[PDB]
Amino acid sequence: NVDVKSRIMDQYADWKGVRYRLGGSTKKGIDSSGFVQRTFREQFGLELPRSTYEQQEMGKSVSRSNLRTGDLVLFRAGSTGRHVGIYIGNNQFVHASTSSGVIISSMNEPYWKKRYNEARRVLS
Repeated sequence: NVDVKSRIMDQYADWKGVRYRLGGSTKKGIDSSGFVQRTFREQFGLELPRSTYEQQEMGKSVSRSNLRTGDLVLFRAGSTGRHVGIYIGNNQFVHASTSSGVIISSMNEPYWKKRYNEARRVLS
């Protein structure tokens, strides 16, 4: 009974442009795993682990061709080499980017295309 796309965009609209901060988890500064953890807690009542390393072990893996809104997409980015976002369809994803804060990006940007690693499904 959940409009998943609407709820993810609700979170994004509440967090748009919040600055990136490695280890942060407030609107004063948040990182990529932090934003994903907070989204799924507040919008879907799910408790993901805190770190990107643990988040890529959650749920089940999905191929890039089978991506669905709400899947986690993972890239080789940021100072830890592990960077996570939330797929929202149309080849787009929301994430706390290291350079620009919470933003929408596209899987088809060369920067992200060449850094894409894998994806996880945590929503039924």
